[PDB]
Amino acid sequence: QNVKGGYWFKDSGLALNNIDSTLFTHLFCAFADLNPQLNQLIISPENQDSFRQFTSTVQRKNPSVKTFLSIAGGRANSTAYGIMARQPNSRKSFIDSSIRLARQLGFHGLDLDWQYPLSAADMTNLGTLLNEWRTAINTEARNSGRAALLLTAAVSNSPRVNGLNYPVESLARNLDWINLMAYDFYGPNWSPSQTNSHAQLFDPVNHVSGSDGINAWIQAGVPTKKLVLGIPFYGYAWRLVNANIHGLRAPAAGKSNVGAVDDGSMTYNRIRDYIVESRATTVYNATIVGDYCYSGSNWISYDDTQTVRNKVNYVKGRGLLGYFAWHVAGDQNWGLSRTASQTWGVSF
Repeated sequence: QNVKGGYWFKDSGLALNNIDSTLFTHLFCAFADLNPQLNQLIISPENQDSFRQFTSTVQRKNPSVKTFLSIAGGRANSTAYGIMARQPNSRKSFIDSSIRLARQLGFHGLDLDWQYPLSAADMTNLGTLLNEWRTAINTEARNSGRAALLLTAAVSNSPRVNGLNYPVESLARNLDWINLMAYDFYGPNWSPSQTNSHAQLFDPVNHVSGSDGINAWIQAGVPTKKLVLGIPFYGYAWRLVNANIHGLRAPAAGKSNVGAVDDGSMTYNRIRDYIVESRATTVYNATIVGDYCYSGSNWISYDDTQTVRNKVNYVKGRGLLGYFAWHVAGDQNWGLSRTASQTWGVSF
């Protein structure tokens, strides 16, 4: 089966019951947390009510949709995961609790979003963790007579992150697939001084792109059929230094106040509304395969219809397993989700 994936989190402002699960094959419920005292996977009090109903609810609209419980994510404490992965006993309690929790709540899979291991030792220990996790998943399948839980991971665009190499052999051998985070290449909180496409499929300038990421993962020895390309339903707004200079790599002064206070981020839906209200000029850049818009001193990078269509055709043509969206609530009336699904077409 090909993957048409979508991530959801409670604080996204889309009600669980309003996720259009007909546009996806796999939905990822984000995020379960690590209890550092127990070294067990848990669900926070705030997430409890929705996470327990996640699978049954989304399956009402589409009984064939499969669900993942996603783990950790961008706001998690990476040191807690490093500690957990350090020892056989803490790995075992994490592994066992994750499998129990997935089964208890009806999830068909577990998705590790550790962002990111902090040292080479942590990367090595991640490799060991996945070895043991796979064995335990296979054993539970055998013992219960049930189909094995799926195991995936959301990973950096390239297999080298923060100067550290992923345990690529372990990822390739143990995971059903990897979710490539082909976005956040640039953003006001890490690259404030110039505009850039945060998810560009191509990059002739610096080779920071989704295609270059795919290529790096392939060169590292992960098979093409285990790659799923991430697509963002959001973007970032920069403040331009000079409103007249508004292409890629235009001088900037950090986040624009049209975006979120903390990081300048905006959902695709919010960007679409902004384009209408400000009469912003929009650009599809065919070289990079990405969109941006500008109005006055405000400049926003995002993926619109043509970019989503072209990305999906590109990865389909290349023999990747599929795509996923971060995150479903960011879409405008399921526009990009439908574009992606229908562009892919038949999902097997």
